[PDB]
Amino acid sequence: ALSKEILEELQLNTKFTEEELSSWYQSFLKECPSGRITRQEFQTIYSKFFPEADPKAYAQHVFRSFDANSDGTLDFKEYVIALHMTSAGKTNQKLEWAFSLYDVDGNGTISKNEVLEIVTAIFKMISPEDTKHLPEDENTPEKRAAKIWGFFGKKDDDKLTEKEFIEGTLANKEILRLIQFEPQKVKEKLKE
Ligand SMILES: [Ca+2]
Ligand code: NA
Repeated sequence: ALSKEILEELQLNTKFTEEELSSWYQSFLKECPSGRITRQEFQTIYSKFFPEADPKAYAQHVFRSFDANSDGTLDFKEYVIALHMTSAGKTNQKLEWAFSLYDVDGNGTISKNEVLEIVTAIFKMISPEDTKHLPEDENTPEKRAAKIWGFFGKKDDDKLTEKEFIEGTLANKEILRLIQFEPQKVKEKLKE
């Protein structure tokens, strides 16, 4: 079963009860009997549930951000939190995690190329139809990433720190809009 400690972390990021999480876990074990889900299996979830998208890159990056020990798997806890990160809960409490998403190589700072990589992965989550609710100045990943880097006041070779990333995503709501990683929130912003 689930340790009381894991259950304690799964309510900072979910609102399911202990019994509910345990039932999901039992079902998880039938499909993933090692208690681990691989990157390809995780990607398959996203490919299935985002049919209008090309979600492979996005799902790979989300997976990476949660594979804390880099063993190529997520355990149940990490998988539950990952799904919730992409799909549930309020945005502002996710900003620290978002730093780990954007810091692709895990070296502790974000580079311009890393912003482009993640912006591109998220951009591919936008449907064909919604891709024309895109303003001209924001209609390619290159343009969106360029704007983000500009809002951070950065030169090409500069490194963006965690301190600055959190400040900017809290304070500048245009940075927030552009770095947004939940596909439904990206979609709703494009329409609204
Ligand atoms: Ca980095
Ligand atoms: Na892992």
